[PDB]
Amino acid sequence: DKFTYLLLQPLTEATLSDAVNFIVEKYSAELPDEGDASLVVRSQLGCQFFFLVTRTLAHDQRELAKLVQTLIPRPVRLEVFPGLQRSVFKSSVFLGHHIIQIFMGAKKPFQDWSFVGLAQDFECPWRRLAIAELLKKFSVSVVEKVFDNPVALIPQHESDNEALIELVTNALRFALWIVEFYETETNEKSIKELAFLDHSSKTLLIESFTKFLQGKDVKDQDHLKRIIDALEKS
Amino acid sequence: DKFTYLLLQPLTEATLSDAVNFIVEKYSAELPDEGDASLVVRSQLGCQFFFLVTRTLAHDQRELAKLVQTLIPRPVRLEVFPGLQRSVFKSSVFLGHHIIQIFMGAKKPFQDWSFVGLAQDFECPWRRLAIAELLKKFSVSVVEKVFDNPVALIPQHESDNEALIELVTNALRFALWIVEFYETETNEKSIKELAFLDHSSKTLLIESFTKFLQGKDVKDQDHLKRIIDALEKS
Repeated sequence: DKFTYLLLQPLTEATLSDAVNFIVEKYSAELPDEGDASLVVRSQLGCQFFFLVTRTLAHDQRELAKLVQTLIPRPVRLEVFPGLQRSVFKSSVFLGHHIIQIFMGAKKPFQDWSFVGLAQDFECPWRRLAIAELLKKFSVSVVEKVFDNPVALIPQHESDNEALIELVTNALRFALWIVEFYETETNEKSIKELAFLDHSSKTLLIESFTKFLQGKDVKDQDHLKRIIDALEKS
Repeated sequence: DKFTYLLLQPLTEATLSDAVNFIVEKYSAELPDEGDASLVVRSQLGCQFFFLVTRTLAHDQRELAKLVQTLIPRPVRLEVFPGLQRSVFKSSVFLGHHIIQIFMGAKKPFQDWSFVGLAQDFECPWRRLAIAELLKKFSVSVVEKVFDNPVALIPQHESDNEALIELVTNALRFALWIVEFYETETNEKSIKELAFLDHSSKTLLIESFTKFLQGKDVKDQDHLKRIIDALEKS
């Protein structure tokens, strides 16, 4: 009741904080117990945190997404963002937000990939693996039933909830493709993994990246050009 | 030198133990340090453990795969198998071994899915997520360069190393499909995600599962029949 009420409110820093605090209280109750049942509860609670992250990405409130990590006490943070996932959460949020907003039609401006550290993170294979792990968690958190009661991704968007989830999960799948086919974008096997993409989403990506690359650092322009080329060849 | 020598020896309980002990020593050196650099080292070391797991699966030594978890001290185990991954490692090893061996042509017998606890694990969405996370780790560990020096997946199999890795990663991708499309196997969108599969591997799966289901518990037979149906419709 109380929890469902929080989750249905308009997305604000206050409502996000109260929701996170509630999930943390449930998580904290499990920490002293190390049997399997507790691990299963904590897995589900983890997905509830990532549902809140993905919902803020989809509602174009990227600052609130980043904030979720801050609002979680460190002992819990160590389990919800294991290992290198803690370090690359900022980049994963940035990339997930960027691609979800392109899919939703947003006409920019997005921040520079080199400036925000995403370009550098891409250069490390272990950071690429951790970013992919987080993008996957964002996606599963809005597909699985993470709460025992249904909760629309975007507050007040009920009849169109399935449509929005479809769009957002397709966006996150493309964000995952960017990471997993870094510097192999136009290989035949890579292009085959774009078969899932609607033609209209593909065109929105092409148009967005064609504007984005203008004036950027040369290495970023080359990267974006490979992605555009792959989209046109698919 | 010493490490490369270990990794090139025939796979035995002794050689596996010595290899794990070496990686643990490197990991233990990182534990007191919590800056980003240490997290990156530990991510790579984690993938080295999973390379050893996948190599034992591919060499039909499933008992040695399970053993890797045992040979890792608990403080390290908490980071390498985070959260629920510790609980479902047994099932992930079982399923990964089963599917890799079908792809390699093995003519059985495999253990009963209900008897070994895999069927029960499938029933829980959070356990399904954790199994998928581990199957993905098995796959990336043999594709990425986890050691600074090249090391063939199967000792003495050098010229055919690329071929074996291709086969094993395709097998693990199909194991992942089984988990991620549990009880939605013959849906149109699910069948589209079988496009990656060679026709001959598809036939080997059909023949193997058709023998496997005989005499099994009815729920296991139904599950296997849905998988077979999906393969035939792809």
